[PDB]
Amino acid sequence: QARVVDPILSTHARGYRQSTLIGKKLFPVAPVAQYGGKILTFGKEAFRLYNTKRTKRIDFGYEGDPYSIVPSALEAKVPRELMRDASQVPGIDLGARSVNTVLRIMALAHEHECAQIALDPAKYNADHKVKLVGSARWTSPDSDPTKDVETAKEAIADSIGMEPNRLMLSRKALSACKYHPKLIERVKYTITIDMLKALWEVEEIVVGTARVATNDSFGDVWGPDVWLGYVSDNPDPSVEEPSFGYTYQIEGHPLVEVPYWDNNAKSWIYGVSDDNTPALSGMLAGYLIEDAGLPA
Amino acid sequence: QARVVDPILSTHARGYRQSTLIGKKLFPVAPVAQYGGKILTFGKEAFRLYNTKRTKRIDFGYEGDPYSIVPSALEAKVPRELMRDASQVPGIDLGARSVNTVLRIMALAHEHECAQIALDPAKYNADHKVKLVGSARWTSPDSDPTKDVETAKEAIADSIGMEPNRLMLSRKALSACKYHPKLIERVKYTRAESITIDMLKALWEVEEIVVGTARVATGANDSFGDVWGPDVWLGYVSDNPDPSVEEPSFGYTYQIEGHPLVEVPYWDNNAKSWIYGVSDDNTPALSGMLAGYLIEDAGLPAA
Amino acid sequence: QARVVDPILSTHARGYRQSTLIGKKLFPVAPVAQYGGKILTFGKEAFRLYNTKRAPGANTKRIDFGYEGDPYSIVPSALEAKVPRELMRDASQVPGIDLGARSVNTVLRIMALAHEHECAQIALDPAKYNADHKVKLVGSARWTSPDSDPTKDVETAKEAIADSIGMEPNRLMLSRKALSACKYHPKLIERVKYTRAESITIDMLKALWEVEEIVVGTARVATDSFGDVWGPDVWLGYVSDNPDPSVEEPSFGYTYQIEGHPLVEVPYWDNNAKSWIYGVSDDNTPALSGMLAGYLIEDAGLPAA
Amino acid sequence: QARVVDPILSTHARGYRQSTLIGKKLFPVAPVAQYGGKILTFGKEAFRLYNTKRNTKRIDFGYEGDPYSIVPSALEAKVPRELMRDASQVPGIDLGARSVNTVLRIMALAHEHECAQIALDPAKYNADHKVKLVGSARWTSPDSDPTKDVETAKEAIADSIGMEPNRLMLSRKALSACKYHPKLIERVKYTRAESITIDMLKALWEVEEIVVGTARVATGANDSFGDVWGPDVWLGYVSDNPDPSVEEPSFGYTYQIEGHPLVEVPYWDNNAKSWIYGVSDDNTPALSGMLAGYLIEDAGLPA
Amino acid sequence: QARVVDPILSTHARGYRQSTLIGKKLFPVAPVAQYGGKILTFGKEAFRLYNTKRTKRIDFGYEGDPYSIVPSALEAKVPRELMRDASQVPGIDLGARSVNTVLRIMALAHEHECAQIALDPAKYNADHKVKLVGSARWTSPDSDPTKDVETAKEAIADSIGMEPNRLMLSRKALSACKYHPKLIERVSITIDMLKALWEVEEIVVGTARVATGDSFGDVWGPDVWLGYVSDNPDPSVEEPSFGYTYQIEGHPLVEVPYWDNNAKSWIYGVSDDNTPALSGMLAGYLIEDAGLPAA
Amino acid sequence: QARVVDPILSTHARGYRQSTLIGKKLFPVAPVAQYGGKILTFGKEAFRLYNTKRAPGANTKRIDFGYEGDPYSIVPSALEAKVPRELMRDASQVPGIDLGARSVNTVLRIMALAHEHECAQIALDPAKYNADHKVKLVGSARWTSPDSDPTKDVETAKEAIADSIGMEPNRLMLSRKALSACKYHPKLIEITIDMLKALWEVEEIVVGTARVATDSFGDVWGPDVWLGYVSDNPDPSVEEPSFGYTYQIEGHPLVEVPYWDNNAKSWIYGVSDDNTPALSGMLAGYLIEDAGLPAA
Ligand SMILES: [Cl-]
Repeated sequence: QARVVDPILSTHARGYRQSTLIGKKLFPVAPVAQYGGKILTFGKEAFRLYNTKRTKRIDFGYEGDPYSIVPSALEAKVPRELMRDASQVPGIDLGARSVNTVLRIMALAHEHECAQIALDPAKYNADHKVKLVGSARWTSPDSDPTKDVETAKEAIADSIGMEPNRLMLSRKALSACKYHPKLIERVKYTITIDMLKALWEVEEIVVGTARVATNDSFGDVWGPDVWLGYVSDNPDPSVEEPSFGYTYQIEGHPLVEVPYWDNNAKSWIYGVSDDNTPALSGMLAGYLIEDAGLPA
Repeated sequence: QARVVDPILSTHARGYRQSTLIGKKLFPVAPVAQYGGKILTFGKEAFRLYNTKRTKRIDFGYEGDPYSIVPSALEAKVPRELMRDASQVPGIDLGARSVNTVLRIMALAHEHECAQIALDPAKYNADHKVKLVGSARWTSPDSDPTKDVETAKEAIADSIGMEPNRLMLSRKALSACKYHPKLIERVKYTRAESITIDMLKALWEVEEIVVGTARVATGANDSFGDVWGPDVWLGYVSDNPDPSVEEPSFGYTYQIEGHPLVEVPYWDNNAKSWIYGVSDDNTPALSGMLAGYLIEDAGLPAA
Repeated sequence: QARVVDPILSTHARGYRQSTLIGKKLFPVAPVAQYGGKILTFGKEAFRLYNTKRAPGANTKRIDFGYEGDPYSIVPSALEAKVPRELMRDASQVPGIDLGARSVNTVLRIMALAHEHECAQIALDPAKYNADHKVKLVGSARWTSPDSDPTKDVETAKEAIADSIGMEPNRLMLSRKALSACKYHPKLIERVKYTRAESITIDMLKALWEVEEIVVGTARVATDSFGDVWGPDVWLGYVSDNPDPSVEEPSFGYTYQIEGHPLVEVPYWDNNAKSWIYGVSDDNTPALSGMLAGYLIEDAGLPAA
Repeated sequence: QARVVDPILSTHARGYRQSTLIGKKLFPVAPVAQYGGKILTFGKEAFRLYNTKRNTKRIDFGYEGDPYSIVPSALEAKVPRELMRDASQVPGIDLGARSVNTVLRIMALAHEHECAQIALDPAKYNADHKVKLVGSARWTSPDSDPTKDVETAKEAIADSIGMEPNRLMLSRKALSACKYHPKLIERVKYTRAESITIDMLKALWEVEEIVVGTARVATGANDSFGDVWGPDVWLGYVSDNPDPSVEEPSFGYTYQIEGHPLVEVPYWDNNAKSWIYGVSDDNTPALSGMLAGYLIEDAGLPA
Repeated sequence: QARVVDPILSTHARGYRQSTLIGKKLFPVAPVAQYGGKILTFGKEAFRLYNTKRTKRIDFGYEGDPYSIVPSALEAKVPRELMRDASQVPGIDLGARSVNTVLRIMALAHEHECAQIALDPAKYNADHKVKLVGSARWTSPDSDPTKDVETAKEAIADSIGMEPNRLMLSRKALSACKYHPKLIERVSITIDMLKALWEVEEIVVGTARVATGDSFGDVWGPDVWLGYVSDNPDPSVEEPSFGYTYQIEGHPLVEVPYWDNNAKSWIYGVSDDNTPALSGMLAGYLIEDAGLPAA
Repeated sequence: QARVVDPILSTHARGYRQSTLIGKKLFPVAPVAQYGGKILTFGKEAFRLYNTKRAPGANTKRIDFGYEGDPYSIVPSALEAKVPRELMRDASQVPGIDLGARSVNTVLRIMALAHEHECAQIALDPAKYNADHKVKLVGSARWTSPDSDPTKDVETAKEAIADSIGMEPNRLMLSRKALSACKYHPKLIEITIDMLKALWEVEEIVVGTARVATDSFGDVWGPDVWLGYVSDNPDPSVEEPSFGYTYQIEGHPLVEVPYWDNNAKSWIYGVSDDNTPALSGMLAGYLIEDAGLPAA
């Protein structure tokens, strides 16, 4: 059964944005109906058909690995202490604020899950990954980031007939680019992501900045890696369209329920659901460069 | 016999854009009613009349080669697996996605059809085309892209009395420019930071530069081919925001009035899907050869 | 007798733009009611009065600036837009606005080009200027010669006007040929050397010559060859920047245009032509009202030798 | 007695702009109700209080100073019958608006002049808030130092009112001198600017806005035109408040009757054979805070 | 030429109603543009053609007698005493009430003008009028109002091929009907019962009185009148009917106010230029002196 | 000084009706600006001019009818509507329109009752009428007697008014007592309001039913009968010839924004409806005293 949805707070939830989180630039949010099923997967044949000049009906992918969206609703909370009159249902401003707290938790879970998939070398074939060792690492002046990125572009482009349009630089890999002689060179006759965009001719560069707690210690969610891929720019993402990946999301989510009063907690409680799972759909549309930002 | 059209999805269809595809920049979409007929063609005399200071009624151009629009409707599909309750007609969000799949297929077909016409040297007279060989190719440092483009501009401007306003660089031709030593040394004298299409626009004094990036599957193996080849093309394409096949210009996508159209869905019990018929019947047509100029093989290796 | 106007297509006609035609930049469109009359003319006194501070203690409430000068005549020149039946699935019905709008554009372009030519015909006519408001460049004084001094010619033009009317000219018209002559003119190139630059652009010329707006005369007309509408000339003027142009306000010139034009009439079916026909009216005439606000530099763009 | 107001033409009048006139940049328009009264004046204490951190719930800064007088100075906009197809009918908003613009311009130029008469009068400034440049100190001399003059002006204001000036007025002649000034020409020599611009001077002199006094008005009997803003330079703190109030500390305000400009419904004058619209815009510029201003006389005169 | 019209007050002016005045029930207001001209007149042939089954354009009347619309604008006035602040233009409510006063004056003049035309026996042929004398008068118990009314009905119906749809009873005639033994037998005697009894669509009562040379007189006299008056909700002077009030298109108009410093009042000019015209005599029938004493 | 007005409650106040109160049928509410002034009075000449025909386009362009007569004085008599906190769940907030309107209705009825009484004080004062415009029924002339003739008394009244102003009176006021006397009067029989309307030919009959405690109560309209010409104008104006008007300050009734009274523990709305009934045209009225009193 559906819960009673608060449409104003649900609309607010849908407009929630976290600009420094980049998971959705690799795994765009696309609607599905089933909590369990199979990832519609795009191999060499799917990308080839996708870009074959054109049988009135069109399917590109095949049923691949199973997926599982785990129901993971949380409860937003407006404590009575923030209200003049706690006997009444909270206003939309307090309700919305409480909801942003849970959406941010769900946003950070999502980011981490996106990183765990895109940066898993086990997902890629030999031609779509490298692991930089010693002086090949971007922290060494003897390395060649541009060569590494051009190899990455050719691999994808040759596999799927399209140029990759997203490059993810981890915080560490970007830092390295900022000290690299072969990249500093370019600054003299012009370091920013915009410079690297033009240099490497990739539509969009995203930086993996998010960190996560791992006693007094934080770890980079996106590691020391660099990743490139073709991610559909469709403003209406569809799990059926050939692309590197999608966030499989239950249609209509995020949803915020009408609040109920919890007398133990002395709070108004809003159920918030945003049931989703990132899924790697088209491996040949991705390329992983491990350990670029580690010390040489 | 017409179909029951879905106005909301048809409106959505009319707003679909594929910004990396450039065929519509050489062949703007203009409305026609007849599926077969003759291309309204613009020769030397049509362009001369067009630009003659002035009959209460105005006609340019003549009935030229035949055109044929092939009815090519596809069927968008929403599978029941993507619906919580498939017994109901799908919502606009799911129907819209299904429609986009078929519009993209049509968009790529259109792209290829445009290239097949614009880049056919048999469509141009000798003064409106060149074929670059060896060190004349833009991949050679001895080549002169700027001179090739100026010659192109002059040929068209001299023929129709208007400056060409659209320059098509294939991906390979653009890459050559980016490594060309003569062009690289122009950058310091501009506010550009590198060889971008914005700088080349200013350097060559052409209103708009479009890059032919599309690739399609070719052969029975694993290869993809550049839709726009290694070529460069320049032309006068009307900037009219309401394109009309009757107005002198290089070319048009002759398109059935009202298209694209999306029909209301029907349930297909064998496919277990809701099906939306999608129509966008059109054909690119070259109307004004003198408004175009083809530079073949610019982006191929010098040796 | 009025016609039955189609308000939607009339609104569409009023939004019609031709960005490369510059005639309206010298002769802004301003409404009149009469097809025949006298051009409201602005001489030295008019411009002086225009920039005279209101007299304290005066009881006068109203002000005119110009005088009735030379006659003008707007020739009724309505054309007929046509939507052929072959463009329609069902020609028995009135065409949709998309087809009607397109048919109207055709005739508006014809009118636009005729306007362009009439503007050039007036502004570039040396007979309309007094000797202090024109020059004719000969030989090495022509801008195609490295020995010429475009900057000096233009500063002389600016001074002539500003001294006459007490305002800086704000419009500079460079013909295509005169602009070409400037692109690599050695004096101009040397002047911008320190900025790291190898050719001259409009924006550079605006800053160098301190003119609000530079417009380029690019239009050509068939003469098997084409002639430049704006010839090899350069022109400077004070053209009012008023967003609601008025024939009564001191300025170099105006396009006297019947109020409400352009108008598009409801279509009729023409069985002979097998077409729906929309009458289109845009009755106008460019008029030079203020010679002292203009300056003509003839032959700047002609070869020196 | 009130006159019957035309609200559409009144709204039009309120939107009227003259971008090359700068008086309102020194004397922003602020509403009053009384045609005569005392200028609400801001001395050193006023500005101290204005920026002092907080038994009085109410806030007042100024004191009653010299009298002001707004002189009723309505004009009549005129639409002649020759401009109308049918003069028996009240003119359309397009003809009425145009006729109104004519009188608003007249009132705009008068205002511009009155502003200059106040702001540029050295008798209104104490010794620390003015300078008169003579000989080689003038900005036309290569031996002068505009930057030093401008910094001295800034410091004088900042030390008086605790705030930096945010407006710098360069007369036409002073700006021209700056373009030919060897100290400044050297600064442009390091950039890619073709000329010395007000944007560079803003950054160089660190003033929020530079406004240029270009307006000229007929002078004497013959053919002369004089610069409204003379050869001078002026600096000041002028309130940026998008809804200006005469009670708020500022160098100056244009005291203006509430609701003005107002356009009246027209009447037909059978003598003039015209439709007549009464236009009222009763105002007077007022110097409210001399300590927030600074006058540099004769900067643009020959050395 | 024109003044500035106040559209709000002009709109108010056009909705002005005086329900006890009946002139517009005989002479419906129809628009014209000319202040002088000829009355589009409907004779026997006009009414025949009007009701003939049926080259592409339709006209029925002939140019008859001249008419003249006399410009007769008045000035509505709001005195300063009625305002808290008379320096300001008056509110719409004050303005509107000042205008109602001039409209009533014009309404009473129109009422008299209508009666002057409709009740003039010189304007009817012998078959379209009667003069009741002695015991034929409705004040007499020996009179027969029903016979008089049926005779009137037949006269019009046989002339124009349509039943008359308006009966004007003067106050005096109505009073006589209320006392008449024949009508009393058919029963209170009201207009609704006489409507059904005489089978006329609408009965209107002429109650208006005006000042006379030093008392008052009934505008509609002691008379009774019947006619065919077009029920058209958009009256047109070209449509066969008994009469029309020829009125300048767009009237009544209220002008924007001006301040009169001599009167110390705001003045609104009010125009409602019109004239009643009898266009179709065969569509009317006059019964004179019904309501006068038998002796 | 003006007060801050509540426009919603002021509009509500303007729609207030007391259908059993008839004072406004004799003294229609008409706007004035001055609290003190002179009554615009209509004598024989005013009514004569009012029904004089003005031909188009005669010399006179402006139309006045009355003369300045007796002084009038409107006494400022604002009251305070009250919403007590006991009627509110949360008294800390401004009351809703439902509670405010109810509080305002209370004060408007008080004002309505005072008006009714003032109207009767003026209309039923025989000292305000000339001898041709009044009668005092004594003994068997009283309508309580079977020997009386109500119809003759009413026709006499109609003729006196019509003869004086050239218009028939359109209002007849029957006191409760006089109406009761009519219902079983034998001459009338050989009775309802609609019956008497038709019988006596008067446009509208109004019945004076209001009472006041004086453990007894007094009829506001006494045992009297009154007749008059009262303007039917839907926008009454004090400048238009008529028997009477209620001179009322323009804009009234007005309700002010509420204020919290901490001593009364109530929200208070100032309500103002400053008015005074005024007899402007005596010749347009006629008084029949003592019609409904016992014959013995
Ligand atoms: Cl680029």
